[PDB]
Amino acid sequence: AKLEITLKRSVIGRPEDQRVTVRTLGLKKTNQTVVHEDNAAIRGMINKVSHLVSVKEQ
RNA sequence: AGUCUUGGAGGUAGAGCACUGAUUGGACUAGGGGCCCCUACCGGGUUACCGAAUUCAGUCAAACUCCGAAUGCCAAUGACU
Repeated sequence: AKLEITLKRSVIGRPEDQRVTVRTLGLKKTNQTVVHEDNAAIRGMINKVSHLVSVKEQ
């Protein structure tokens, strides 16, 4: 069940852990988009950084 | 490296008096210097003090603990980089 994750806010001014999580998710520029397969690990990652991310289930 | 699951040391935020104090509301007031009388007599009790207790709280503890989080630390398995 692929789902799309979009970076909606810049990372400038954020603590290091949130930046590392966002970078590990694959996002590198604002307004980027990427697809991943839905499981508990991805949901936890989204939960950590959710104010900088918009999730949509295609 | 980040995330998920499982395991593990810890005595703080809170709360509480089981322990130590703080103490006071005050008790508990012995028993004495002393007070009524002294003591011309020791003291009967206050003791107007000490302070042995003890009294039931109330709280109180940056150097009190029967109790105790959230997060952070230390290792193990899938994803993800």
